[PDB]
Amino acid sequence: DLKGPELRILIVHARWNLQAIEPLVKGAVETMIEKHDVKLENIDIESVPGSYELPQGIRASIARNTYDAVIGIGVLIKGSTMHFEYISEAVVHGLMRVGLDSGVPVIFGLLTVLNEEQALYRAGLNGGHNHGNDWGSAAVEMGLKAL
Amino acid sequence: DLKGPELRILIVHARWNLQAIEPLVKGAVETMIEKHDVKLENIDIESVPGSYELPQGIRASIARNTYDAVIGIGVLIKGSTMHFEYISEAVVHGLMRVGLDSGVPVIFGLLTVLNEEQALYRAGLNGGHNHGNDWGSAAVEMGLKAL
Amino acid sequence: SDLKGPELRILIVHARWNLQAIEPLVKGAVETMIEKHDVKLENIDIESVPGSYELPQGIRASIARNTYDAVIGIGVLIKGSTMHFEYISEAVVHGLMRVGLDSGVPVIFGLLTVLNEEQALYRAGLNGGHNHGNDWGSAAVEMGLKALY
Amino acid sequence: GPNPSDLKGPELRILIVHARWNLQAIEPLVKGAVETMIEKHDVKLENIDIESVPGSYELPQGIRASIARNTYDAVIGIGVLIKGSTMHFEYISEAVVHGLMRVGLDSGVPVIFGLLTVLNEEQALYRAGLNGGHNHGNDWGSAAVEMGLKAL
Amino acid sequence: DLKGPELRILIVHARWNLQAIEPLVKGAVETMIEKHDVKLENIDIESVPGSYELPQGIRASIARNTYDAVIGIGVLIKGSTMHFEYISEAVVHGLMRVGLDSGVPVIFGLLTVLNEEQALYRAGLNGGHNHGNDWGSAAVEMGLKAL
Repeated sequence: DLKGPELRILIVHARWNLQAIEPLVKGAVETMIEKHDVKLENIDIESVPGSYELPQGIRASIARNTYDAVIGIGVLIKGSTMHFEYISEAVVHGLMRVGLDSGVPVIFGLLTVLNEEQALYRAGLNGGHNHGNDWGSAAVEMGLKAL
Repeated sequence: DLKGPELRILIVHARWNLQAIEPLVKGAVETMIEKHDVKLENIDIESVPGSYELPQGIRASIARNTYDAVIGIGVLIKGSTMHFEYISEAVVHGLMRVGLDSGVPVIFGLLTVLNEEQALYRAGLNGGHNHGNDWGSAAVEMGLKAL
Repeated sequence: SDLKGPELRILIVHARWNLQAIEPLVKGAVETMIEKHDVKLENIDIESVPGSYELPQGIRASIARNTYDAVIGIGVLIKGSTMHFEYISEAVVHGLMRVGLDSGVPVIFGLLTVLNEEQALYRAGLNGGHNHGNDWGSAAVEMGLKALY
Repeated sequence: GPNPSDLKGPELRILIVHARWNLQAIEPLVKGAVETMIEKHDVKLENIDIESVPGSYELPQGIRASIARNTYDAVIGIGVLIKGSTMHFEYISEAVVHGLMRVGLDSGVPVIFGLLTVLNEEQALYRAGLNGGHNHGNDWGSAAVEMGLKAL
Repeated sequence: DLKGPELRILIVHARWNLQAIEPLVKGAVETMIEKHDVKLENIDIESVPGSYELPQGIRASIARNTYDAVIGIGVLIKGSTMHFEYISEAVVHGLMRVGLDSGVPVIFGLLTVLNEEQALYRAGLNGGHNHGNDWGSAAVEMGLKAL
C-alpha cells in the first residue's frame, strides 16, 4: 500500500552468475513499478564486476547523484577455498558502513549460498520465491521513511 | 525500583516473524509502563521490513527526535544458506556502531535462533520467559544512567 | 607486582548477569588494586549495567563524564542453546576495543566467554581455580601508569 | 564464471601492491593483471606502478601509504594465504580483508581484492593459471580498469 | 640489502609465555641490528601484561614518540574456553586500526597457536624457524618505504 512515485532508486548489481542476478533485478524493478508506482525513469541500474566492488560502486554513485534508497545485488556461492567466507564478510560489513555513513538506506540483496540451486531457488526459479521482489518493497519503504 | 516518568523511549522492530515479534514488543512496552512508570505517549514504536534495516531505521530516527534509549527488536532464524550468519553479523555490529556514534543507549533485542520454537520460547510462549520484559527494564536503566 | 598507583582513578563497569561469578571477579580486582598496588578505595568507581552488551556504552558514557586512568569491563557470557552467545561476545569484544582506542583510555577486558557455569566460577577463583579479577586489577594499574608517565 | 569488459583506459594510472610470500604463485598473478590491462584495455605500461610488501598483513598499509603520495584511479592488492597448522591463516585473512575494504572506502579509491585464501599450494597455483586453471590476475586487471573508469 | 641506520623502531610485547616471547624479541632485535644496521639505542622495547593491551600500549607510545615502524609481539594459545578466539579477533583488528589510523607501519608478531609446542617451534626452538627474524626485517622494510 506504499506508493513512491517521486522516489529515485539505485540498483547496483555484480555480473557474476547472471543466470541468478537477472531474475533478481527484474523482480526488484517490476515489484517497485507494478506494486509501488515507482517510475521507470527514476530507477538507475548500474553494475560492477564482482560483489567485492558492490560497496565502492554504491559509494561512488551516491556521491554523484541523489537517491532515496539503494539495493546492492550480488550472488556468492561457496567454492573450494575460503574465498567465499572472506568476500561475504567484507561485503556485508562494507554495505552497512556505506549506508550508515551516507544516511542513505541500503538494501542487502546479496545471496550467500552453498550451491547454484539454492541461488536460483531464491531468484524465483524451480518453485522458489523471488527475493528481488522483497528487496524492491524494502527499498520503497525505507525510501519513504527516510522521507 | 527504577522509575523513568520523563524518559522518551524508541522501539524499532522488524516485521519478519510477527508471531514472535508482537509478544516481544508488548512485553517491552508493558514492562516499561507497569513496572517503570514510563508514559505511553513517550514511547515511539516504529518498524522496518527486515532486521538488516534495524541499524539504519534507528540512526534515522535518533537524528530526527531525541530519545533516552532505543530498543532494536528482530528475529533471525537459521535457514538453509549462510544468509542467517551474515545478516546477524552485520546487525550486531551495526547496532553497536549506531549506539557508540550517537551516545544514545541501544538495547539489543535481536533473537538469533536455530528454529521457530526457540524464538517463541524466548518470547514467553510455551512456558518460556519473555525477553522483551528484560529489554524494557534495560532501556529504562540505561536511559536514566545516561542522565 | 611492585607498581604503586596511589593517585590513579579506576573505573569498573560490570554486568549483573551471573552475580555468583561477577562478585568474586570484582572483589578480586578491587582488593588486588588496594592491597597490592596502593590504589585508594575512594578512587575506584564501581558501576553496573544490565548485561554485557551494555558494557561498551556504559563505559563510553562514564569516561565522558569523569576522568579515569584505566577502566575494567567485567561480564560473564555462557554458551546457550542459540547463537546469542557468539554474537554478543563478538559485539562486546569489538565494542570495548573501539571505546578504548577512541578515548585513549586503557580498557581491561574482564569478560569471561565460557561454555558452562563451572568454567566461569573456576576463573573467579572458586573450586580451586585462580581469580582472574586479580590479574585485571594489576593490568589496570600498569596501563594506568603507562598512560600518564 | 565472471564478466569483464572491452573498456579502454589509456589515461588510467593503476597501482599494484603485492606481498612476496609464494612468488611461485604471486608472479603469474601480477603478470596476468598487467598483461590484461595492457593488451586488452589499452593501459599504458608507464602508468602502472608495481610495489611490494613483505607479507599480506602489510598490504593495507602499503596501499594507504602509496595512495597518499601519488594519485591512482584504481589499486589491486595481491597476496597468497595458505592455511597452515595454526590459526594464523584465519586471523591474517580476516584482518586483511577488512583492512583493504576500509582503505578503499576511506580514500574513495577503488581497491581490487586480489587475495587468494586457499587450503593448499595446489589451489593457489591453479587460480594463478597453472595446471589447467584460470589466471585470476586477468580478472583483477579488468576489474581495476572498469572501476577506474566508473570512478570517473 | 636493506639498511636502516637512522630508523627508530618500537617493540611492544605481552608478558604471557615469556618462554616463547623472549626468543621472538631477541630474534627481531638481533636481525635488525646484525642484518639491517639498525642502532641498538634506536630500538625501544616496551611491554604490557597481555595481548589484549597490545593495541593500546602501541597507540599510547606512538603518540609520545616518533617511530618509523612498530612490532607488536604476543603469544595466544587456545584454552578450554572461547577466550582465545575473541582475544585474537580483537587484537588482530585493533593492531590494524592503530596502524591505519596513525600511518605508522605495524608488524603483526602475534602467534595464534593450538598449543605450547607450536609456539616454541615458531620461536626457533626444537628445529623450528624464529619468526622474530622475519618481523624484524619486515619492520625495517616498511619503515624505509614509509620514507
